[PDB]
Amino acid sequence: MKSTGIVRKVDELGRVVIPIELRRTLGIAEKDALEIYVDDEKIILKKYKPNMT
Amino acid sequence: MKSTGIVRKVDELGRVVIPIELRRTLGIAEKDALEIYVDDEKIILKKYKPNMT
Repeated sequence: MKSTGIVRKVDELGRVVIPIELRRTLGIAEKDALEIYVDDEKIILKKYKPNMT
Repeated sequence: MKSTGIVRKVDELGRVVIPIELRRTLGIAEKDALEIYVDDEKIILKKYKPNMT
């Protein structure tokens, strides 16, 4: 499990329903955060750094 | 406008609220679709191909 090549809708408020399977791949969650970047034209979602002090 | 290095929550249903600004950058919308992939450990959101026959 990795790249799916799978499209999703951005829902309504601007939240893209990132499939549970994918966020399972990165081991993120809904209450989790994603550190988003963009490579010129494309979006890069990393999982938020789980650094809790 | 491009990479922000900006984190967002995955909401509740599994939809990450991708900031309006970012989707403003890639020319997407909330009714739009995003062709999501993953590079080993990270998520890659491209905007869905606007090819409408």
